[PDB]
Amino acid sequence: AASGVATNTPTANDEEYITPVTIGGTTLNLNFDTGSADLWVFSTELPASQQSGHSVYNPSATGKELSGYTWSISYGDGSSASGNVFTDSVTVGGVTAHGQAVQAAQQISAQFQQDTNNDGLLGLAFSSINTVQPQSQTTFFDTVKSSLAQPLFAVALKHQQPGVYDFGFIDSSKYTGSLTYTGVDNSQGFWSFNVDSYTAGSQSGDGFSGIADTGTTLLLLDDSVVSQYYSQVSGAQQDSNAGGYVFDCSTNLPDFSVSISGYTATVPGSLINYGPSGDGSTCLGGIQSNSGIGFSIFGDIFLKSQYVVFDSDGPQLGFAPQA
Amino acid sequence: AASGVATNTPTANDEEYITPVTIGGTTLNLNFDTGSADLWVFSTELPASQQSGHSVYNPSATGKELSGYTWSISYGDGSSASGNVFTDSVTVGGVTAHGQAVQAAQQISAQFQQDTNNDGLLGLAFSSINTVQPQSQTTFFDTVKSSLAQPLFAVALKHQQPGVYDFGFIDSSKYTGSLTYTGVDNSQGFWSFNVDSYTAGSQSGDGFSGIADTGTTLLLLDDSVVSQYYSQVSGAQQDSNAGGYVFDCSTNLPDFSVSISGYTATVPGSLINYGPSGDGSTCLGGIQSNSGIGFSIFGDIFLKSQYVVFDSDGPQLGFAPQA
Ligand SMILES: COC(=O)[C@H](Cc1ccccc1)OP(=O)([O-])[C@@H]1Cc2ccc3cccc(c3c2)CC(=O)N[C@@H](C(C)C)C(=O)N1
Ligand SMILES: COC(=O)[C@H](Cc1ccccc1)OP(=O)([O-])[C@@H]1Cc2ccc3cccc(c3c2)CC(=O)N[C@@H](C(C)C)C(=O)N1
Ligand SMILES: *[C@H]1O[C@H](CO)[C@@H](O)[C@H](O)[C@@H]1O
Ligand SMILES: *[C@H]1O[C@H](CO)[C@@H](O)[C@H](O)[C@@H]1O
Ligand SMILES: *[C@H]1O[C@H](CO)[C@@H](O)[C@H](O)[C@@H]1O
Ligand SMILES: *[C@H]1O[C@H](CO)[C@@H](O)[C@H](O)[C@@H]1O
Repeated sequence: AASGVATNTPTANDEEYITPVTIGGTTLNLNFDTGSADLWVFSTELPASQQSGHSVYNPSATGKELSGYTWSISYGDGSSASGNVFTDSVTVGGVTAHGQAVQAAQQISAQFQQDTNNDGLLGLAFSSINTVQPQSQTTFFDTVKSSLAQPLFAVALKHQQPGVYDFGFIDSSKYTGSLTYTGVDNSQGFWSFNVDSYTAGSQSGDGFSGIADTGTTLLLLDDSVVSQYYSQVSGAQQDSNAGGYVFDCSTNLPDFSVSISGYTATVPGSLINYGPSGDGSTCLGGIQSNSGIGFSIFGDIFLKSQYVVFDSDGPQLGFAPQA
Repeated sequence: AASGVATNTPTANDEEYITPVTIGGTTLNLNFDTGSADLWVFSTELPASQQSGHSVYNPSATGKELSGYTWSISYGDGSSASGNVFTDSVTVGGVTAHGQAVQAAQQISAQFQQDTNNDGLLGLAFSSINTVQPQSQTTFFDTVKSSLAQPLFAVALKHQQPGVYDFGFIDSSKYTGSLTYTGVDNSQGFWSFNVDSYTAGSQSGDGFSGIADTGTTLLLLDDSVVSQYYSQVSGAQQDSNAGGYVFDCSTNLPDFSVSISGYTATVPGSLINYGPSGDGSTCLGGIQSNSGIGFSIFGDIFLKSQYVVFDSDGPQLGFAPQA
């Protein structure tokens, strides 16, 4: 049976985490995203000017084209990308998926062009939400899942240090104590789970649902919860240039936690100071608005505090404090 | 319980069929498409120049916005469209879906801009393939299905005459004899069914699968089957300007049939003469290539010969010769 450890590395301020992936023999630095079921890459089909500053997939040499197939993704921030599809060999952490669908980019919007830190995204959400037309494809994980020793992956994202994606086994040295599991609702293709309550500093409130999403930088919560959190942060104010609420970098931030199946997942206030806001001399808050969507996005700020097991058996998520 | 009859009308040469749909009180002429799960419309969010020659949805007056939601579709011909989403009242054949998701167009490609015959598409495929992000929406049919007298719809497309979409009941006067049912595989979100064999004129061959797709003008089959068909048509030759194989308009075309669960669905040769090719003095063939996709597209050319029941119970498709 297979397993492997793929090492991830955060970019500045942990805006994203990149992990190398060898496709048809070329290694690309991809953003692993548990909130997406697409594996899309910068490719030789983009205009040459858009290829600059990236490693790019060249399908002509090794890929098998799925003639007539397309893909396209659109985000609420206004970003988008689209293209065609080839199958190829895709290796992550020493685990190879043969015949894996690779969505080659033909078009990408400004946000993607501007980020030279990654060459695309590798999706780890459920395959039911893969965007390939006319017949959807399986994610890297779903492709290799039955070959793994256990049909799961796990992740340790860290603050300014390398982390791991463990495929096919659990590394118990990556957390303190025992894992606590909770059921996953995959009906929207996400690793969605329920929280029974939250505590934002001095205030506690009702539970809600959310999704474990490595592809989102911050922890996105309902506006009401965000307001209660920042009401406790002296001088906090919104700055749309920065991304939301910002505050003096020396501020002592409250912790934020959620109760999941009896386990308290605590994000220490230190991890809620994302870093320099990039708009003068303030720091950006790790907690921000989910913009009214009615469910929470447990992005990197939250994940940095935990080791999280994504188990297809259930399916279910396991959590414990990161060690 | 509800039911209703929506009348469809073919454009020139039956290139598509349009059916009126009232959205937030504005009536738009939509292309009903059993091969899509999206209900997308030209809207006031398009550039004004792109709105010309169309009726357009104005969400400001009646729609409820799903903030942060997007949609985007990409086709193998290179067409595409994308936008945002609102829920609104959508009435088809006197049957109203309250709170139906309406995908307002913000961007549309040339093929859509150029066709002033429709104001968008109303999808009737399974909701599992709806493209709305971050949470997919239900089609008009899935929205109203449990309110209907029976959870099915049926369609009679005709050559140069008005036809119907029957919602919630079967009109037995629309076909000869009794319906024959066959099981549907909805795993790719399509009304996919199996054929046991086909007969292209003087040649018969092995079975295959395909999808009942009102949104495709022609009958698309494997290249091998297309070649065998046209090998029997004197003077047939491909013309990429026209869309594929063309031939003298007076040619006597062979029939084409498929065996489905013991019922023979025959498309008479008369219906295989699509019409003027629009490239000099030849006519376009109703049968063309599926471009290597490995499954057949039972588009309008085929559907014009049958009455077809799309029954969610099973699910299953019923067929009989159109009356
Ligand atoms: C449809 O599912 C998504 O798009 C999934 C899950 C989701 C669902 C709803 C709300 C938010 C997230 O997002 P994702 O694939 O992880 C998606 C990945 C992604 C795509 C383009 C981006 C462009 C600029 C910046 C970021 C991007 C991230 C950083 C960022 O965290 N952006 C968030 C937004 C929400 C601040 C984001 O769009 N993240
Ligand atoms: C993902 O599902 C589709 O796109 C579904 C089903 C499908 C699947 C695979 C092959 C063909 C069809 O197609 P549809 O929604 O019915 C889709 C609807 C559609 C969309 C844009 C179009 C632009 C120009 C011309 C047509 C269009 C039809 C006429 C035409 O028949 N076009 C075919 C091609 C195939 C000749 C077509 O793209 N049709
Ligand atoms: C992950 O687990 C597999 C199977 O148990 C090992 O073979 C592999 O080397 C790694 O430790
Ligand atoms: C990626 O790199 C890390 C850190 O060197 C290793 O621990 C991991 O196994 C993988 O090689
Ligand atoms: C369709 O069927 C319904 C329910 O049987 C009728 O009420 C309707 O008027 C139409 O004939
Ligand atoms: C659409 O129009 C047809 C033809 O007039 C009717 O038969 C149908 O019931 C609907 O009104």
